[PDB]
Amino acid sequence: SMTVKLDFEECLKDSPRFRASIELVEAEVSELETRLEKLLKLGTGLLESGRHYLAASRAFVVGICDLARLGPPEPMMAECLEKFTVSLNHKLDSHAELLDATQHTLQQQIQTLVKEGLRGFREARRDFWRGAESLEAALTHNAEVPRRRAQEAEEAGAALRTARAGYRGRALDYALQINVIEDKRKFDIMEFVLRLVEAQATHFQQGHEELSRLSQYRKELGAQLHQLVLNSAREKRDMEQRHVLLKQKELGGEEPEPSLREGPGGLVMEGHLFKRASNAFKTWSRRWFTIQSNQLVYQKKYKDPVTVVVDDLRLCTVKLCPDSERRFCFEVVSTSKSCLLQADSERLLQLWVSAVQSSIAS
Amino acid sequence: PLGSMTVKLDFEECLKDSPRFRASIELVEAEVSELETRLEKLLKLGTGLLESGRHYLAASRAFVVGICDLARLGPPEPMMAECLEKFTVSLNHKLDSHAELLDATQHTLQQQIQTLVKEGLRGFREARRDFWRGAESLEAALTHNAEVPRRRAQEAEEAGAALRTARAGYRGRALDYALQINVIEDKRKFDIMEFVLRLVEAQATHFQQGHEELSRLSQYRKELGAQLHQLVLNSAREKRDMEQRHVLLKQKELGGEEPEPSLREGPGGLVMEGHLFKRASNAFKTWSRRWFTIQSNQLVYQKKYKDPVTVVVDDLRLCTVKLCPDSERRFCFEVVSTSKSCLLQADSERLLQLWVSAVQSSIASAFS
Repeated sequence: SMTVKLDFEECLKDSPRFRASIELVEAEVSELETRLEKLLKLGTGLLESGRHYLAASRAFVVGICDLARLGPPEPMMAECLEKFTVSLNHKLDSHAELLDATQHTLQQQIQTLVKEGLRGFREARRDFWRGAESLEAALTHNAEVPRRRAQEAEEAGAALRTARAGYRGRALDYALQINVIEDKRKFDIMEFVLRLVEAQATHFQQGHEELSRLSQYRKELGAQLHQLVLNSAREKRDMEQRHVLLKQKELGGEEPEPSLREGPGGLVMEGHLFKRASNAFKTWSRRWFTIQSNQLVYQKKYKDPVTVVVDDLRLCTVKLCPDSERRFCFEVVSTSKSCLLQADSERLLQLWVSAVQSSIAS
Repeated sequence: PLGSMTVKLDFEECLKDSPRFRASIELVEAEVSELETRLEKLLKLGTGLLESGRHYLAASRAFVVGICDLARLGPPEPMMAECLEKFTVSLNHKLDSHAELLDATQHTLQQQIQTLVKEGLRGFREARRDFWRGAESLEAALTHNAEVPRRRAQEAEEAGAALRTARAGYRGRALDYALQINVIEDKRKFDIMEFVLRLVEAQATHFQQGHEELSRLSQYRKELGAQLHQLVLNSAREKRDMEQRHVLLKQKELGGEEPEPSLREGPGGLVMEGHLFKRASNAFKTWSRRWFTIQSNQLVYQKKYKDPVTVVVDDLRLCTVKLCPDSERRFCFEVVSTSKSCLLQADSERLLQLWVSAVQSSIASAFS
């Protein structure tokens, strides 16, 4: 609305316009301080959330390596993490440098401006208003002194003289400080924004050149992956076809037939049998039995401690049970102990019994 | 090809329905379940990344809004406006490209990782259920078989045939399962690699978009950097000129003199202006200092720069001026017109004599 008029002419004149000019400058510096401090506040916001973001990204790339760590070592997957994961980390480190550079201009341009950069202004402002107060006292005093008996008048004029000389110096100093911060405001803001831009450019250039050096590896991997996905789909089709022929022609539902094998340490055979418990419930249950080293043992699951049902199989005999309720029953009879077993078929029965018959041979 | 979740699966052990076969199925299930866990942990890490990223972009946008805020202050300058215009758009651009980057990152999390853990594992989970349903049916067919009575040759017939179909089903389902275990072994490697490839592509777009825009800005940056270093030199040169001047003003000039009212400007001839004390004119008793102007055939005064001018002498042709070396205050003089009278007081002897002959000269002049 108004033009500031703060040249030595208007200063020495001490006009209402000079006064209004000082008030205007004081208004626009006060908003300068408020708007620099808020930008520092927003600068803290940007930096604190930037660092959190980069920490999360860092933790994300680690998650990726943890994921791929599963399964066997696969050279192609490992070369892929080796190149890309160092590459994703590099962008995060370069981003961190960007936030550092951002912090640095905030301190170097903006923060010093509201602090040390405005000190001369605040001082001269202070000394000027101090001078305006004492001049306004000297003018009225020199005015209200009657003549009718006066030498305090003589001393009022000399006092007015020193208040004018003083006020004039302070108005000039203050005007000079105002011109200086006018220029400093301009260059410090423009250099501030130019440094933010130059730090973006360093960041985008480092990133873009590292990604560009991978351009070749990236296309070759894409070509590879797409071909592998196709080979896999074909291989899955083959398997599924084989499985159909297997189930329609070759599998069937015959009970497995444990083979009598000559192990190291005697005849070995393993296979499922039903067995009767020795407690009073006499519950029949299915177990995995093993004939090995002249012992008959069973387990429920793999790596279970064996229960030894027969101590020494060369102290026993084997018989059918024509006097039990369920089919395919047989008994292994030791000295004091006895054990009841059952096979799933007549075939399985005979196979097991001559297997035990044989493991009785010494 | 190579085995790995398939390395342990043994078709002979499956046909024997052996405990080692059962164990090898349980180990694959532990591996897939750990695969699910790590996939799930990755999604959650992705959420943390995305939510953090968005909050960071938002804080950044507000930082850029703050920069403009700051720069709109003060007397406007086209160099500053050009500066703020090019750069705030360019900084905002980087945030948009970055927002695009977070979008893409989320898109590949969804299509590769989240789709793997939900739908990608569906075949595995269905074949697993069918395999264990097969196991249970076998198991019931075996006990049922084992329990059929001595001379029930008919029920023996039926239990046997139910067992046979239960066994073949069991083996069929183990194969379907084996199949799905291979499939999942392949998805695992291809989908994670494709995922990481796509994060990289998304980075390259972002970095290429940011880099290109900033290079187009490159001569302007180097030119602005030049102009800026220039302005800071000028400003040092001018500041030295002003200190030189002020040292001259303090030294060369005043003994402490009041400003002498100044003559200036051509609005209706020349103008004269300066401070005077004025008694307010009805026995009020108030010596009030105001800024008087002789202007356009009038003597006028103001308190403030803004203040509408209040007229003291409507027409200088119709007024008189007279010294008052007889009054109670030093350096007084009076201005009378048809309607107004005004007692006026200067600050010194010399100003008194400046303002009165000034008025007389204004009076004589305006008859021209």
